[PDB]
Amino acid sequence: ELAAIKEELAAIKXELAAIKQELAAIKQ
Amino acid sequence: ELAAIKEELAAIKXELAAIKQELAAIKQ
Amino acid sequence: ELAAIKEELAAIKXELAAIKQELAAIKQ
Amino acid sequence: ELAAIKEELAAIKXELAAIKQELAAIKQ
Ligand SMILES: [Cu+2]
Ligand SMILES: [Cu+2]
Repeated sequence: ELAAIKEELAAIKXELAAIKQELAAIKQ
Repeated sequence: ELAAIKEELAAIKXELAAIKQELAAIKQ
Repeated sequence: ELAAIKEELAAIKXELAAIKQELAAIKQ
Repeated sequence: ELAAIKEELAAIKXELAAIKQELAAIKQ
């Protein structure tokens, strides 16, 4: 169960990093 | 409990994926 | 630790709901 | 492990809080 939680957390970071790129590319 | 946390994280992940795609649609 | 984890989750739901409220206003 | 997960969730919460503020700035 713990490994499956860390997998979900890793994918959330990916989404967060991708959302940050969209915000950093709208701003400029 | 860990399995329930996993499901909630998976829903948060899908939440961020929809948020990311909407920002892409707004910007384009 | 388990109760504090659920506290952090509930706060994530709040931010997610506020983010979608910002997205709906930007989309419109 | 649970204490580290709480840190990860607290950091994700702070990421979403910053995203919310950036979206508010974009909306204005
Ligand atoms: Cu299981
Ligand atoms: Cu603050």
